[PDB]
Amino acid sequence: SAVKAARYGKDNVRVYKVHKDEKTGVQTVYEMTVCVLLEGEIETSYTKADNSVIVATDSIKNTIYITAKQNPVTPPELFGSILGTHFIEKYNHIHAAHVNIVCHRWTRMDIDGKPHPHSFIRDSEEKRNVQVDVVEGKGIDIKSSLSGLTVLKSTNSQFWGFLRDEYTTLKETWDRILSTDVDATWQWKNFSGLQEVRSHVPKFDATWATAREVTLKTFAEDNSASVQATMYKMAEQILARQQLIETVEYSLPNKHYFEIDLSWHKGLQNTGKNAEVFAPQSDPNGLIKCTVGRS
Amino acid sequence: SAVKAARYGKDNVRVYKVHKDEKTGVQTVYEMTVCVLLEGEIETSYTKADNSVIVATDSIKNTIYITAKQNPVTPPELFGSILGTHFIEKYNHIHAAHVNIVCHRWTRMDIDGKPHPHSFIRDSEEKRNVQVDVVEGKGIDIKSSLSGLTVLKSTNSQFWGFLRDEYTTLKETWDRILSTDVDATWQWKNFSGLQEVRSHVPKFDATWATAREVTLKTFAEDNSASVQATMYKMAEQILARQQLIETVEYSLPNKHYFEIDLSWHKGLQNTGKNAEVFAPQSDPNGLIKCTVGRS
Amino acid sequence: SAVKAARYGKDNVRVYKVHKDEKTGVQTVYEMTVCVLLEGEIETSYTKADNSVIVATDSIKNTIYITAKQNPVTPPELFGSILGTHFIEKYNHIHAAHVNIVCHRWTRMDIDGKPHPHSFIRDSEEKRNVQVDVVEGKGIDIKSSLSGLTVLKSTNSQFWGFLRDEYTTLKETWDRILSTDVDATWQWKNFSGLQEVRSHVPKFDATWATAREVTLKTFAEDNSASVQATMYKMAEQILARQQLIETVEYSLPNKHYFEIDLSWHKGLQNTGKNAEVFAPQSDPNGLIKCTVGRS
Amino acid sequence: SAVKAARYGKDNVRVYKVHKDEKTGVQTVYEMTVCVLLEGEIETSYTKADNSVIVATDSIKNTIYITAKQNPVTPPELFGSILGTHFIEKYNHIHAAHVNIVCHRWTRMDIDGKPHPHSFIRDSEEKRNVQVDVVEGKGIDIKSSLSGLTVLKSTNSQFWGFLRDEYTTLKETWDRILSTDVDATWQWKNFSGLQEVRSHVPKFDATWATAREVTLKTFAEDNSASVQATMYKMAEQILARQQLIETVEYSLPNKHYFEIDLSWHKGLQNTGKNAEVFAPQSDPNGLIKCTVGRS
Ligand SMILES: O=C1NC(=O)NC(C(=O)O)N1
Ligand SMILES: O=C1NC(=O)NC(C(=O)O)N1
Ligand SMILES: O=C1NC(=O)NC(C(=O)O)N1
Ligand SMILES: O=C1NC(=O)NC(C(=O)O)N1
Repeated sequence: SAVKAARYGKDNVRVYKVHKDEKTGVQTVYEMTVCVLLEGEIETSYTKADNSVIVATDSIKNTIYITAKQNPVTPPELFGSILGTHFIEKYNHIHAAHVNIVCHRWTRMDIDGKPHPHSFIRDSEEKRNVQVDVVEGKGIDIKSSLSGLTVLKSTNSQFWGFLRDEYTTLKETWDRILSTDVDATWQWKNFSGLQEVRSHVPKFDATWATAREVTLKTFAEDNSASVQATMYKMAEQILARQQLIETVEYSLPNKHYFEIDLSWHKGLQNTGKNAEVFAPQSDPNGLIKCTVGRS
Repeated sequence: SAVKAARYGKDNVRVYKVHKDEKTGVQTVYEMTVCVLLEGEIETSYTKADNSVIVATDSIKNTIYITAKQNPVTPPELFGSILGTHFIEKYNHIHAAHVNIVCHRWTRMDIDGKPHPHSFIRDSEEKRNVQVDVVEGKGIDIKSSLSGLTVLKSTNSQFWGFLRDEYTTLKETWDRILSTDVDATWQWKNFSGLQEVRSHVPKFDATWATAREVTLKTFAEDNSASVQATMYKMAEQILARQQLIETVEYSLPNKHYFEIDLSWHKGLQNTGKNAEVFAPQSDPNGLIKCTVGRS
Repeated sequence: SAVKAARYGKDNVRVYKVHKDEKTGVQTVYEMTVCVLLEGEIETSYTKADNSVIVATDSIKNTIYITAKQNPVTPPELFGSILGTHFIEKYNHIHAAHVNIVCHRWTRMDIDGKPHPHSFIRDSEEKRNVQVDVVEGKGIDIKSSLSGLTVLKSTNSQFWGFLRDEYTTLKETWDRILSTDVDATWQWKNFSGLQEVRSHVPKFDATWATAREVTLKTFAEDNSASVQATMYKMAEQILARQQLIETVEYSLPNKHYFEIDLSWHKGLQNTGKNAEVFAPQSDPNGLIKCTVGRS
Repeated sequence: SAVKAARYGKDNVRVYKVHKDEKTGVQTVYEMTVCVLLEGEIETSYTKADNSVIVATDSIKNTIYITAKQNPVTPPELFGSILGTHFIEKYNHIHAAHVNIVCHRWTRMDIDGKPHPHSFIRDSEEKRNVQVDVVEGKGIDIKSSLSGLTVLKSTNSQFWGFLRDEYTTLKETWDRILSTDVDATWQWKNFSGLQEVRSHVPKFDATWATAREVTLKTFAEDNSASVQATMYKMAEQILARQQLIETVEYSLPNKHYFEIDLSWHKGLQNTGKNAEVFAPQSDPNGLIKCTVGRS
């Protein structure tokens, strides 16, 4: 037997950083959860009990805090690239670092119509994430994403004209509720190294904002023919707006809300045009994915 | 042996209702999770296998959907009072109904700076709840609450002057991070029945809004001496603003964010006035409660 | 406004303790999650910012670890009584301590048909809990429980003869699946103090074992007429077997498994006597409770 | 823009099946959660709103129940292969089916030392899973796994001799607690089709049992030099025992239990050889992976 692949590191490292503007007294907080996994010439730690090649996972944890102390933690694409580059430069035998960062929302509170200098609210569980793979001699590959964005539209979703055979009971519809949790990922062109990532810093937050805006507007305005059709429209637009993105991937559940026939009770009408009360279904759910790239 | 107490019913009943304004085309959605438990002359179902006295839990589920079809579901205090009153009036042997409702946020989306007519976003996991106990001959007792409101302030929290003895290691501080998930409950004066609850309908949403506003403003502006002191200030204010509330209860965790001493590494300064990077602690957490009433 | 009630302390304190038999080399581990909340003459910490009366929650955390180091942590009823008594004896102004302990399973592994001396497995998420309220001048009240015991029987559950009216659609049945998560609590006679709790030490583990055994056997062997009827039989038996218990409370969900009519597809028969494939329902669920005491 | 990849289907489909032996009266239950995603010539559903090529996700849900009614659901490797093969044979334009099955434990109860004919207990949250990819013209690739197996050993784990540099604070140790949740996956040789999968049916349950047994025994008996070294020993053994497995992958967290220095309190000794009480850490955690194949 032989080691075909191996990676190891520290997961679930929670990190908070505050920035204090001495001029204005305004404070800004950042909170993330980080995972770093390393690869390299470490097979002997598995096969021969040779710990000499192992940077202890505790040390990886320390390195993340030290790196956050000495560098900006935003945009996360930059922080992740700095953190991953550190390992491959510092340790001769480590050849790849895989950094995953989940950014948690701490949105400044507005009190009396004015932004508060040091108070924040967690407005939803939506995350902004990055995955950064730093591989010696192969540059830096960054996948940015938003996830946990839960939306619902109560009309302007249709689903008819699908294949009907002996396994089909679903009735065609011209008006249904559509609700989903959006997971959208945009993969950047490969970067040659940290200098190149730094040169594009401003594009990261701007592209995240565009991705979010396009997702929301398209969902709200599309008279959806299917989840498939609506998600493709979102992906098309993001690619058109940022040339440095190579592909856009969406993964969307179709969280069903079923009509409830109440006609058995005093002829109450609650279906079709008269539907008012519905039963949200926790499971099962449709799951629709697609990856869109350039012609 | 004897039955000392018994209640039974249906939990986790998810309900969605849409309201469609034919004039404007604007749609508004409501989504809740409801639990109804009944009490009454039902002991024989437990002791003698006498199902004749049991309204099946499946029937309770049906009743919730039928009630939501025929009545307004907002404010939840009213819907809960209607639903609980139904059981005690309909069934001679049922003498109390306990209704708990959790309201989920579906906030209208703004697209291009304008409110969309039928698209919504789940902005955070904060809930608005009610507990309504309808007891034959004893009126309607309603406890309203908000929960899952997660906030953080990065300065203007202190904690010094506490008791120090041989179990104490905590250092006094004049500047710490304070973060908590707010659970606040306001208990209304007992109502004589549905007519009285209807007469106060407008106060329910208004009191929820006030409770939320006071909580946020007080948290943001108080130079907190302890969690105890800050929560009492919130409760005082809510009682002063709504005479029909008898008591206000707060339950607040103190979610710790620890300094990280990095001085072992090249003398890096990250404590006290130089603290920038902190380690959020998932557990343990302080838990502070209080119930405030009128003198 | 005035403080009507107040309690505060530390929650989610995870504690592990190992016992090492030097003779045999056998090691035994215990892992729990503890919460301690105190009450007493502490109102001024809320109303006047007087921290002098506050034992910091950090100190409560320290006390739990110190107490576990100096005393046995099993049975949890004893540990909880020792921990709660400590606070009311140590601090003159603290008059009640409320201790909740959740015990996690670490079951010794059997390797090659022999018990291993120091290796353990978490066999299910079932917990053994205690709630201990130590109140100055009023002794020690202990509620012991098991929770998270999930079972299913595939036949020998019936439900017919219930009330039928215009809200009823449920068909009577003489053969259904019954599945539930058992939460069972037995409340002990009030104890005068620690000496009395110590005198009954052996009864705690034995009563937990009996409660579990009776629950499982009754569930398995009863040709259930309803969840109500089956749970009463369990409670009756536990009360008959331990005179020092005053009441037994059960809270049971009825987790539904629905038949699936497949007759639309090539006349497939999957209902009634031919039912083989069912759809487990995540929600809603029945919730049935009862508290049984002595005549 | 173009569609680079696309797959869609139904997730979280809960399925229960009971087998009733008419001879013995013994009943056996199976409960799983299934996900099926399809790929094929479906791009136009995304790009042109052409639903004619879409088998609705609701129909996929129906197909799973119909398939479970007509075929054995165990071993899951067989059921998954049958289910995936159905889609590629039935629909000319569907060229790959991806089936993921999570099997939930329902272990027969022993009542009075005898196995009960129709009562079951969920003994832990450990799962047995399969991932089956059926691709037209490329056979059937099956990855089998166990996950959620949580274990702890209180001694006989060491960690010393690792790399020490300016980022290192971890002290070397010759005696620490090791606790992890085991995720182990064995990938079978590619099968040419359903006939070949059927020919190896008996090997599936046997290989799962061996994988579990080897994992537990190795964890219990290895005087572990690191998580890396111990996991490699497990993987080596599984490969040696089943020739039809090509690779074995393990992913193990290192869930830390920290010593608590109590010497500040009356010189209490709770570290090193005197450590009895430890603080389990919820996060961060080490995460160690490896994939082992044949020389
Ligand atoms: O493939 C599908 N796409 C959708 O938008 N809806 C469904 C459905 O099953 O309802 N299925
Ligand atoms: O009782 C307490 N109140 C607080 O506000 N903080 C603490 C603490 O332990 O930090 N304890
Ligand atoms: O009260 C009830 N008891 C039961 O055992 N079953 C039901 C039911 O609704 O199925 N309801
Ligand atoms: O790589 C590592 N392997 C281990 O077994 N332990 C550690 C550790 O950080 O404790 N790190």
